[PDB]
Amino acid sequence: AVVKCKPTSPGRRHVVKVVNPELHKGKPFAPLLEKNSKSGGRNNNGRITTRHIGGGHKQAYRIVDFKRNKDGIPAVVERLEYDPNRSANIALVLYKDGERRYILAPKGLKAGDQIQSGVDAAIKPGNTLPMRNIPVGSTVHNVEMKPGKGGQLARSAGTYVQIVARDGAYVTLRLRSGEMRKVEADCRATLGEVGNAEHMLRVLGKAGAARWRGVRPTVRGTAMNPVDHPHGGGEGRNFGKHPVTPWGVQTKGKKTRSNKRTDKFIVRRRS
RNA sequence: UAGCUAGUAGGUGGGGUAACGGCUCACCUAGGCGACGAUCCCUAGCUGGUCUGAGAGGAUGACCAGCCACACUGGAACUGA
RNA sequence: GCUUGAGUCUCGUAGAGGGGGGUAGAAUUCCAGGUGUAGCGGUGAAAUGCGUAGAGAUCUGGAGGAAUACCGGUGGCGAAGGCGGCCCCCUGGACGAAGACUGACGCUCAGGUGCGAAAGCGUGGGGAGCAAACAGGAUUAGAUACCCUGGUAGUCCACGCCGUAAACGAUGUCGACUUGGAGGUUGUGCCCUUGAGGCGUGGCUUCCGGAGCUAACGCGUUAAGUCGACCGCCUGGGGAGUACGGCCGCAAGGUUAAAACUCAAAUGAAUUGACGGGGGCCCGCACAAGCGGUGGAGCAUGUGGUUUAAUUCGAUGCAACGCG
RNA sequence: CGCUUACCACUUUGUGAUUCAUGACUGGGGUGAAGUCGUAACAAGGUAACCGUAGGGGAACCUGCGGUUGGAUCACCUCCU
RNA sequence: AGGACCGAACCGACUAAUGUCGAAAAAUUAGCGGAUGACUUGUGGCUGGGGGUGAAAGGCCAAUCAAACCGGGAGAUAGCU
RNA sequence: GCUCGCCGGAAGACCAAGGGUUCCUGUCCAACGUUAAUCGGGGCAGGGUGAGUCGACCCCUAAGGCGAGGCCGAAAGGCGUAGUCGAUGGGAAACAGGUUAAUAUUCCUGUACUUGGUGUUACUGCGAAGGGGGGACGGAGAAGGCUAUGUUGGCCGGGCGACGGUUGUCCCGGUUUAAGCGUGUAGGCUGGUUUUCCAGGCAAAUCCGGAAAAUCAAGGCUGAGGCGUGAUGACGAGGCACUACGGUGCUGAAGCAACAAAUGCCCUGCUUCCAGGAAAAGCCUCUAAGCAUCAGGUAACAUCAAAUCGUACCCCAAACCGACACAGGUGGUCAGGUAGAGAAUACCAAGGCGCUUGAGAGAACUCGGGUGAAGGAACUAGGCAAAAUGGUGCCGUAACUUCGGGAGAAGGCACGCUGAUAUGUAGGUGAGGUCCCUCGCGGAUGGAGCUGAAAUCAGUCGAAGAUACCAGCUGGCUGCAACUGUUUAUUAAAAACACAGCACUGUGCAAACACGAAAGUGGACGUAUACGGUGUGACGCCUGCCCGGUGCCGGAAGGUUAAU
RNA sequence: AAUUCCUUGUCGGGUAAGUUCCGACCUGCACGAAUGGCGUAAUGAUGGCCAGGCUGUCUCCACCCGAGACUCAGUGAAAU
RNA sequence: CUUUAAUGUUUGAUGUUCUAACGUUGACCCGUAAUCCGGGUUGCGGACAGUGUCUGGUGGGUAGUUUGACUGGGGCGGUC
RNA sequence: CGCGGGGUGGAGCAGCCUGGUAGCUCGUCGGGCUCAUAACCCGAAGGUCGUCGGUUCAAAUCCGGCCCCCGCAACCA
RNA sequence: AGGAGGUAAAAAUGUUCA
Repeated sequence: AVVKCKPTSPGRRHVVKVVNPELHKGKPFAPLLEKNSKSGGRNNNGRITTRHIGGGHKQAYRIVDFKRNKDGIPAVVERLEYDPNRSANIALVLYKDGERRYILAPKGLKAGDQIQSGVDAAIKPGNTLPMRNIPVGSTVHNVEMKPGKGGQLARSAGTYVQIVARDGAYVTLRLRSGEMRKVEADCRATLGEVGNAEHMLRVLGKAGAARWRGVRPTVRGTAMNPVDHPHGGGEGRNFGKHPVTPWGVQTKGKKTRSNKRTDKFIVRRRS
């Protein structure tokens, strides 16, 4: 649901919490947890490559099965857990032979529903099967790119890809950006949109809300001296320069897509 | 102008006034008034009557007289039937 | 106590009454593929725009959202707003038939409570078509309009909020009584259904009109007719349905509701005309059908204007200008 | 008698309510000599008007949505026995 | 529940005086701010000189910063003292 | 040695870090100490640090480092797999008392305990760098049960006292006791058990997971503390006894009860919210390749072993860091009495100190403070500074508002002590007696004792009852920024930065972007409800006109046009 | 006006007296709509103004208590 | 000469297809208990992408530097 | 510097590839349409076709060569 | 009689009294 907090204190006034009481309030499933040390946006050289990242609360990586290669084995969803690594929810699904795994939670999924993988599965939210078996025009998610790589597209909350058309081995996909990209037909895909579609409407309210989220303070360009940023300088809010990045690269209108090897799959660019 | 009152609604004992009485205290009860208009504000002395109008009413309350109220302003009290 | 008031029970009747859940078809837009070529699109004309990067046209297939062609009817249901492809499920009210039953339980109603077109707002989805604002193209004296190309909010959905409308037959609700004809819609009874039926008894409604009423227009058995019961509202026009305060509302505002001042009209109906890019019929060198000319040239002449000591005055759309 | 206890008016202090005048300036309105730009309603008012509402605009108004009539005109050309 | 309130430890450092060859190469004294959080802190790591880091002052990087320090070019150059 | 004064959530008592003999004794006074100095953190000599249980080493990992081959790079070198190091983290085991000039959970007495080796006896299947469980974990808040500790009483010992009283409801002192073992409690967690079967656990599996039946309802696990034992032991006030006069020797009563009660423990709990909360080994358990008259494993018992290094002293400071015997800084543990909400504060206990120049004087002037006639901001750049307000309970409280606030708004009343209500109430805790019981640390019942608010009335004392320390000045108008927060360490704390929110724009994953010659990493084990950049900066009403210049996006026909 | 030069603009309020302050007028040297405009409860060791209280801030200082200053004894600098 | 039509031919290009170069930050196996890496099957791309040499353009991201003198001080103007 | 391109009423600009025609609009005079104004509808001054030499029956055009604007790339006294 | 398909681009103001 959408909880709108009461302004009993400034900074709590605008906060909008999103509760999902179907979530498992207990502890996570131990056999699928591994350490996830934070980086701080620093590479091997130690230099901070990406800024505004670091600090925040400690979390643990939950191994989510994106591959979904359990062909011919039914599975029943036990419960819905909270995965801090995503923007969506994950479900601890149990197989008939006793194997437990974590899969991305689709929209219409409850604690106790039946799913399965392979080209046998009926078109029902949760089931995975190659796109050469999936009806043209249906709504899917967690789409693979290389037949067996794992699943790349549509992985955020309430995000889905719509299988537009099929030309032999190629499948036209209207992505979330409004960009149509062709993909090999032997790629696995999962039916149904990703759940927790209300993750977007959540507001943070507090400045420190983003601080434990992981984000650090971002300083604007016109608040620094010229040696630090191309905008900088000034004796009182002067700009007179064309909007750039901290490295002279033009921003606010400048396509920097330099691929050329993947242009062969793009039908329509983002519009 | 929609809730108003807290000796305020009542009873009991004492007291007190020429006399009944919260008139006034002590104690107990928690009600009393209120849309058939309380409280709040503004306004004005009431009437017998008068001017007018066919009646019904409207306006008004100077002159005479009856009743109430005041005595520069506010409070208290005496004398005396 | 009774029963003609009112209500309940049994069997049925018709239906866009309402709520929720699935689904179908045509059309429109977008997309993938094949085919194929200089226009397409649009208009009063035209252009922006779309297109030789190959659209539009055409065929096959897919995805979506909204509304439900014909049946459809001044036909039906509902208190009103309003509501229709199809089916399921839950549910409301009215109506008819034959009897019984309670025995005035009735009607209205300031306050109060609820619903309540569209527009709008909040939260989150959806977003084809359409479409404020806006960009562009025409047009125009200007066009921040009518017109054309696109297009955001909105239009749709779920939960709350708003509570306004020419929310209007501009006609409150209830009951009694009061000549009829022409249709629609829906029960029931009797008779030979002896043939697309005939005669009555009820609910709903449309049209034309008598008595009567009304200022008139017209209403007229569903009344503005004749009476009785309850409630609301009005007191010349503007100021003003605005100000101040309260109350409700997130906001936009809504509701309740003045004074000063100012004017002597404001307003309705109907009547005689005139006008109209209203209409019908008819008429004239009005047009159309042709001929001969004016305007350009010189001249004769009139007039305005200019000039002048004065260049008399009058006429000065058609109806002044070879006129006095 | 004095002292004193209680009641006690005038009066002082802090904070509310309501109401009467005044107040630089300002919104809108009414009245008033034949101003100015546009021409908005009145016929079908040359985009029918108007009611509600949202948005826009020097100004009347313009625009969408829905609703009402307190809006007009339905005569002439191609097919059929 | 709270980047919630008051207020020690703790962290910070707004005002004034003192001090200024000081007790101290920014402290003391009396008061101040935060004080369940974007908090504070110990121990151990990582990022480096035209580079690091920076809730961004051109602040900080060992009492040194508009480009650290150590050594080397180098006895730089100095029309100046 | 006797008074006196200060700290007492430190100026006390102990560890780590860091120092490095500063520790103890004798002796010495030149230098050192801001003075003298027979004194000393100074000079000289000698003595002193004792561990299977403490820590480190050790076993195992984190951040991160190195890194066989490898990949990459002019060389150096960088990155990195397997591995291997790396604590501030996880993992076995001891407490009390005595004792020295100086050391002690280390030595001595008493009483235990843990992990391995060897051997014997009785049984039995054991066995990997492999699998599973466990280890193993977040913030906040509330409640209950105890303990450390404290107070009172009883009891025991002593005294009855240099100025009035004091054999009494009197006064001072003490009333201390662990680890281990047994019990298994308050309370908390989970349904056990048996059989069959399986695409799961890189192979196997009886261990884990899963799917069906049966039987019965409890069993198992965890667990502070209490009570017994440890302990007719130690310790113990005070006597008894000789003194190098410092202390040693000897002996030795009570040693219980009641209440209050932690921030300690149960709690690595329970509830709730969300930002969703290390890894590995030790331990337990099932097996593979194999190994079985073996070997090993479980259990009992005997014996042996448990090494090496540190250990002194300082540790909120004259011993560390500040050049100093420096008014500065320095993590963690314990933390009593009275009043009080409290770790504030005030005065004290334990304990430690009087800060290493003093003696006189009492001037101006300076610093740190006390008080003030009348006035009350007239001072001044400005109410700077001082002054004043200051507590609990109750009453009462506006404009405005995001309806939470504003607000402790402002402004008022009562506060001490004594007695009564009541030989201390409400409340709290709670033995004995009694009853029952699946019998224990049980449940009800029962109520002595102990402890103890607050409220009301009456009386009384002073000028003043929150009397000290402690402890808001308030109200009105307004600019800026929303608010918490951050910053110029050492002249600027703000209106500057950040901020949640909003918008544009980039990015389809070998993503954009960034560090890097490169590989490779970060972005992200994320994937458009995501991530980067830039601007603005809650929230409300909004956000107009201009595409010429510049950048950017898109379309290339044409002109010009590099290398070739 | 954190912006207005001319200027202490002009009017009204506050004071006996107001170059500051508060409410307006527009003559905007040279505001202006995300280098955001305009409002805004709360918050602020913030800027400006006022009133009450309060006081040695001041009128105008006075006295007193301590640490120095002064004298004696020991030690014994520095800038120049 | 202008303008056009068919063929051959000369080049620049474009379109499509193919697999062997090359790519592979897809799956599977081995080296090996090892997500680096190498090799082997296979799939998808595919003469692209990427890299070297030359070259046009862009470029304050970065670097080295210039930025006159006289002057009744300097700056402005003016002058040489 | 050498390949291009472009010059014509008082300003804006087709005829230029096709040699035979100096035009299309708004501004200043009037005139028509109205009841009058406005709007609208039309005719009307005026350009050495940059100048100059010259192939042709005839020149803005195709041709030449030079002054003069604007477009990138060229320039080491 | 009973019912259908198709049919009009542009043209504003009126200086006031009587």
